[PDB]
Amino acid sequence: QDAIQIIDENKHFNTGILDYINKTSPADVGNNYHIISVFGSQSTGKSTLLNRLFNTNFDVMDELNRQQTTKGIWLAYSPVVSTTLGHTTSKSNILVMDVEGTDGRERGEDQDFERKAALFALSTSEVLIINIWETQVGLYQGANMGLLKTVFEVNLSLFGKSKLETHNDHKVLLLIVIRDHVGVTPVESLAKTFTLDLQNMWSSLAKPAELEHLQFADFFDVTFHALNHKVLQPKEFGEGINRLGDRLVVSNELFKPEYHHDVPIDGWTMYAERCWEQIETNKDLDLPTQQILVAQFKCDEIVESVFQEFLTKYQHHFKEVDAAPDFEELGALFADLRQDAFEDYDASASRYNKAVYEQKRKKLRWLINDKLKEVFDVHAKNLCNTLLEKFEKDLVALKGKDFAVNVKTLSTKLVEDVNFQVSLMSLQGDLSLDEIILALTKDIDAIVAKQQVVELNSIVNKSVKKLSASLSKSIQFELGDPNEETWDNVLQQFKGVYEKFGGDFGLGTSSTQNQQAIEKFKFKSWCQFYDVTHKLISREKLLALLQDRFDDKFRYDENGLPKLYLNEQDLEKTFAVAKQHALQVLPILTFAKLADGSEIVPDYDIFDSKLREQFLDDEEDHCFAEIITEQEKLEVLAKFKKEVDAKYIETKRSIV
Amino acid sequence: QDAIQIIDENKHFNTGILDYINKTSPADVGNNYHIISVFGSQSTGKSTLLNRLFNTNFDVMDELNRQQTTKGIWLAYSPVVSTTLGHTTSKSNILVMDVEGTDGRERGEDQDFERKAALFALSTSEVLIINIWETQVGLYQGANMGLLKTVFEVNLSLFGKSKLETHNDHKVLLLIVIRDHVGVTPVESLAKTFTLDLQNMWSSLAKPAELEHLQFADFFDVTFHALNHKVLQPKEFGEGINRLGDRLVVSNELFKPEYHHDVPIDGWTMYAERCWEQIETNKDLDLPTQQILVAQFKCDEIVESVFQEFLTKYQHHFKEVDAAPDFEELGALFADLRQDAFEDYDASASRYNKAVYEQKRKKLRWLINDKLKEVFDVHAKNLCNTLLEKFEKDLVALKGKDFAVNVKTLSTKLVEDVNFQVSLMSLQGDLSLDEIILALTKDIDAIVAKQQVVELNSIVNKSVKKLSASLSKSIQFELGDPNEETWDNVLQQFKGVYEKFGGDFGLGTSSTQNQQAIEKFKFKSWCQFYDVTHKLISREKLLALLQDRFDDKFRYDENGLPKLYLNEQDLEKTFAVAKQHALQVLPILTFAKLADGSEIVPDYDIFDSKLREQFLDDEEDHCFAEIITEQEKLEVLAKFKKEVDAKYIETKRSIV
Ligand SMILES: Nc1nc2c(ncn2[C@@H]2O[C@H](COP(=O)(O)OP(=O)(O)NP(=O)(O)O)[C@@H](O)[C@H]2O)c(=O)[nH]1
Ligand SMILES: Nc1nc2c(ncn2[C@@H]2O[C@H](COP(=O)(O)OP(=O)(O)NP(=O)(O)O)[C@@H](O)[C@H]2O)c(=O)[nH]1
Ligand SMILES: [Mg+2]
Ligand SMILES: [Mg+2]
Repeated sequence: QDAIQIIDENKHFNTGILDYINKTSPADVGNNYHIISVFGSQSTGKSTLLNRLFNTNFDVMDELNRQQTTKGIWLAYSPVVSTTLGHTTSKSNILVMDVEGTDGRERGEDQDFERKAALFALSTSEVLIINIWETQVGLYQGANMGLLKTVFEVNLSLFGKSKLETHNDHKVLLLIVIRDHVGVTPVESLAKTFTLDLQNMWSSLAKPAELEHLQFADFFDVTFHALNHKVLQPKEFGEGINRLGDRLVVSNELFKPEYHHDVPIDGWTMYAERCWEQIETNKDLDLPTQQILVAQFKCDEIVESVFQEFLTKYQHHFKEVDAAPDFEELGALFADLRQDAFEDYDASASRYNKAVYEQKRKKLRWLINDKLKEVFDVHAKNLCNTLLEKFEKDLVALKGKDFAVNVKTLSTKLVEDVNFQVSLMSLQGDLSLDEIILALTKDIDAIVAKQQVVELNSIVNKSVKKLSASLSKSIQFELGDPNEETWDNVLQQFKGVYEKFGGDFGLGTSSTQNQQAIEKFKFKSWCQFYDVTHKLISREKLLALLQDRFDDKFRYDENGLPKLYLNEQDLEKTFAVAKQHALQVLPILTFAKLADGSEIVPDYDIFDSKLREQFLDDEEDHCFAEIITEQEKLEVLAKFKKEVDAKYIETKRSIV
Repeated sequence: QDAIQIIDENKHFNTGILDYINKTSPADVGNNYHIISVFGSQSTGKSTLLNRLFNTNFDVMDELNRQQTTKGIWLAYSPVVSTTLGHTTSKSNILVMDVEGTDGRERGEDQDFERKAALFALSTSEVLIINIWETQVGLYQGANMGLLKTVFEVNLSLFGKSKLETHNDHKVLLLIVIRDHVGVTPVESLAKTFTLDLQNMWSSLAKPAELEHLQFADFFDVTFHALNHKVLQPKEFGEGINRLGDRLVVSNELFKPEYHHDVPIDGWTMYAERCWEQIETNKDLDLPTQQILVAQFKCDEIVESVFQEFLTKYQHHFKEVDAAPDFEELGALFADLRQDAFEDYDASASRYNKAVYEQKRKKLRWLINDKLKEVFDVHAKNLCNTLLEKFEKDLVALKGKDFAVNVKTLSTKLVEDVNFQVSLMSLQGDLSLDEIILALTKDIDAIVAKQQVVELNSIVNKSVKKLSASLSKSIQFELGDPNEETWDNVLQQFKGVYEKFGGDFGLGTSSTQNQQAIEKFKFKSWCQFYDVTHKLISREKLLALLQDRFDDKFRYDENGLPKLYLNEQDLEKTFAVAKQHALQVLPILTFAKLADGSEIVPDYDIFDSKLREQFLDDEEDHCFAEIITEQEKLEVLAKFKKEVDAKYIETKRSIV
């Protein structure tokens, strides 16, 4: 017949509870019992009253030292209820829970466990006695109104939902008993106060909106019972209790079915543990206490001040973007700014909790790093764009001079360059270079790519100038001796240097495109080839072509000698030599051919402007090798004679 | 003989205090008085005890309703001190201050004014009575230990410094009187508790480091006096008081000189007001109360959770940089992310204070804007670089085609382009474009500047090709008739087109440099001029120059006829015609001149490589107009005859 702690100081809900309850009462407890408990400030004579109203045996404080006595929560079976008729047994089994008192000492700061044990009780009991001293009544934290708001609050947030399902719910009785009541002030007056206090507490709690409509009466009954001074009025104490004894068993006005959640005790013993789990570790209840709470707000106050003492002192160094930047001047002046602030902050918050102080210092640190990274980022990008120009120039300055072997060194040295120059400002690596260096590389590789296409096309364009050169030249040089083997010693160079285009670049491959450097090149050659022809040999240069050959015999002789004539027989003999010596190369070059009497074709369908501007036409195809149209063709031999026979009989004047 | 409120409820320190004090005591108060005051929880019978120990007339609560009675702070002059000898006058004037009680109701939440009035008292009084009920003793906020820590704390922070200057300081008496003391528990036991409580309170307060060494005893004396129940033990109440009456006047063990800060009352009446100002509005004291404090931490808890429910849900959409970006896909998916979070946060904190809830919602907003601006900034820059390439190409594609009139439209349309394309993502302008658009312009103006120099130099380079052209041509065309007026019809074009260089550009000025486009140009002409000469006319082309003229008579006749000879007289007559018809242009062109027989000079000191590569030499200056050196000069007339007289008598073979 000793009690047990359902829950011990350090929160362990108890196993043998169900067991225990049954081993006390010889009867079978069914849906036949009540659950009653006590709440209040430490040493208000709670255990005392449970021992005296029911007839339990909890421990009470011996009056030698005013100290905490109940620890955790306890449960006992009431043998009998003290009443005016003396001792009385009851119908139902009355199970009583004695809670450790709220407040004072020992646990003076951390109201963790008092918020919790209170709520357990509030949540598990049909009747809750709120045991206050009459003198605490008009008080706030004296009346405990602060640990109340909360419990009732987390109560509603946590179990308020279970309603509207209609029982036989937890309506619960708030049976608020005033202690050491002298009598001067009528309990009815005390009652009006503490209910108003309870009503007030109610409009105050935070309420999930489904229940924003819910009132305190909906969840809760209140009633009051005053006791006289136990020490100075011992008789009128005992009678006051008795009177309360009668209240709950005799009158039977106190327990009602609304509070009994209506299932057998094993049910309750499980329902408690469930509520206990949900309670023991709640978020809403999980709270650091004041010192901390208040050291948070205090340090946040100091930050905004020290930081606003930082801002407009930076609106001043940096409202103007520095004209003459130095990265040692900057980085150092950064440190200084941030030094100033720390000490000032530290001269105001090294008082408070270290951890909070510390946490709120790092908050300050990074508030200012971020205002410094704006500035640093500006000059970081200015430096880069500048440095990047040089570099681009640098690449251009070198002009095909072993590209990739110069991409390596210069690009390397630039990245290195910034990573040194900037890091002088990174405040100890506080400010990062990672994203800058990254954005550099990207801008680097952007350049080479665009300068690579320029070195790629310059290489082609200057490969088509040591080709239109030795090409358009050995067109003529061979032509001082019209041969079977003209084109034999012409394409055997037109293709002796046509091939050595690829592999010589030195740049960096763009390998498929390194490959496509050629199919512009070869298309271009196959287009200058035709352009040399249609320019080197046309109507005009054609009419001329006669005398070029015509006159190295028609008027010179033997060993480079001007031809000395004899009879009209040595004059009328070296004239028909010319009537063919005017026509004897043309068969080699009427439509330009090879050495095998077959037509020359272009590698591409060209005159078509749909293949044209991939590299920058009549009926059949204004033929490729058609140097001269069939009509301008003999518009040369409509003037073969006009001037050549103007020289045979027209210079027959001499022999005269 | 009524009291006055030195300070009223709403903090107004009182003017007529000094006045008042003197009008009570008929004697002159000098350094002859004490200042005594009371502190404690509401309705602990404080005013009652001041009325009874001194013999004042403060108001007391009528016992009908338990409510607040003292408002603000009051001061009265004690007529006499109740003692065991009855009523007793004292030597010094005893001035008593009655404070409104701490806690409960009315002002239930805001402990602003109770922190303050307490401190005033703590700071201004030689003796402070801490009036607690015996039952509050082992309590915490019951014993008021919470408003204590603070006051003592802000006390030390605010006046602790004034020490070490050695007086006659404010040591102050903590005269702590226990009320309704039944007797069961020995006051000496109660005393040990509440001093330990006071000592504890002391190690707890935040202490500026100069005073980190300071103890509670250094600043403070404590002593205790218990009173019996006033209502139930009226006699033993009165005797208890008396006993205390004796304590302070008779025994005279209670006031001591250490507490009296030792200056005339007018001094005190000023010293109070000073302390009052410093107190009335203190930062350290300025505190919002719990509800708020606790709604701050609660919402911060929710942020980190809703935000960490945001982060790694973004580590997931954006760990990969999107391959196929769409700015409507993005901006919308941004909104969504931020929508999710708000509602979740709002489903957890719409409970708490709006303002805090609201403030901590904007904190959440911008926490996520900043994680979204990273992403947005990436795609913002990708889009730009791309768009910028096209643009650069675009500029190149146009090639001198009315530059500035095309800078206008394209640049305009690009800026517009991004400002539309990006703004689709700016979440309602939440994310700013200001810095992007700015960085665009800079990159735009960087391009034109670099492409302007390319159009500037291409213009020059292609202005020096319609010059080396019609120039190097009308060198010869004139030369088919060597004249007095050769150079008259040569520079009158060499300078007929030399001038029309500037004003035709169309680009955009770079006006001083638009001007400097020319001084490359004119230096280049003054360098191709010499290069045409030293190439068009040199040792080789020279040897040749003879026959060019030599053969249009030495062998042709009259009307383009090959010269029919007669006697050796018509053969030995048109030979000396050539001995000068080989030399008759040279006087026009030995050193190349004008029409006035004076030397031609270059506009610049040229062969010098120190003026050279601003645009890309013997003894005197390897003379400018020195087409041929004095030695190669007649190395032409060491071969004038070698071949020309090889044709006069060498082709005397014919007439044979
Ligand atoms: N003046 C007075 N004293 C009382 C009254 N009731 C009990 N006491 C005494 O006050 C002390 C309180 O002991 P107890 O009843 O154990 O207090 P409690 O509420 O259990 N506090 P806790 O368990 O939190 O430590 C006891 O010594 C008891 O004798 C009362 O109504 N008036
Ligand atoms: N039981 C008890 N009652 C007391 C005692 N002293 C005074 N009272 C009664 O308690 C009530 C307190 O009134 P008062 O003395 O004005 O209280 P107070 O400390 O001025 N509070 P406040 O001024 O803050 O409103 C009075 O009605 C008085 O009769 C005491 O020692 N024990
Ligand atoms: Mg107990
Ligand atoms: Mg009062």
